[PDB]
Amino acid sequence: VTKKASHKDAGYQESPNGAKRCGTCRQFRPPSSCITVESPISENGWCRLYAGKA
Ligand code: SF4
Repeated sequence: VTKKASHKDAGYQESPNGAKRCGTCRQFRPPSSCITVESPISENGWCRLYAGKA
């Protein structure tokens, strides 16, 4: 498999960015398996990669 981004290289933060959050993101796969970053991932999160899904 191709290597995943670290919580560094995805730009993870300890608080969400307004309305942009992991627990509402198109990438997250509940309960916790984001396709953008290494596992686990918090309910709040946000990453430095954009998505067109609000
Ligand atoms: S780290 Fe980013 S891509 Fe992954 S679930 Fe969170 S907001 Fe989505």
